[PDB]
Amino acid sequence: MLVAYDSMTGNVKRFIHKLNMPAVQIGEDLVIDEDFILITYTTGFGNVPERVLEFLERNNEKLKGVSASGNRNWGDMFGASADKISAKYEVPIVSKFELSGTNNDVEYFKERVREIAT
Ligand SMILES: Cc1cc2nc3c(=O)[nH]c(=O)nc-3n(C[C@H](O)[C@H](O)[C@H](O)COP(=O)(O)O)c2cc1C
Ligand SMILES: C[As](C)(=O)[O-]
Ligand SMILES: [Zn+2]
Repeated sequence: MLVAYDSMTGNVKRFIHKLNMPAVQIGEDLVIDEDFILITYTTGFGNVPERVLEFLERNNEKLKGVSASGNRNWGDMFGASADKISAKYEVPIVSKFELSGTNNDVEYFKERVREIAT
């Protein structure tokens, strides 16, 4: 299953290298041709990065799930980028993790995506 991601300061990028899954960095040109899972980070006050918003405006029909990187010091806005995307596009939240994730977060993501890919 293809993973589309974005990363400003490298934490999500670190996570997706731990996955060893097919992965593509999103861009404004990018048109994805197959089902994919998004991994986004979370911007101030529970928000979705603009580059991700722009990409999803164009690519949401192939979106099958979303995970967010965030930080629990944001309390109930932790990972709320995923809550927004999930609600808007009616796709599951695969997972939430902090920063570049733990090994357990990596494993958990892959297990959940295997389920959704069925
Ligand atoms: C200014 C700023 C605001 C943030 N806002 C939130 C937030 O509302 N919720 C959250 O869970 N994480 C928040 N984060 C944490 C980032 O989402 C987290 O560091 C993430 O791992 C960054 O991913 P990246 O390194 O791939 O850009 C914020 C970080 C910064 C610098
Ligand atoms: C987005 As890449 C080439 O570092 O896997
Ligand atoms: Zn790389």
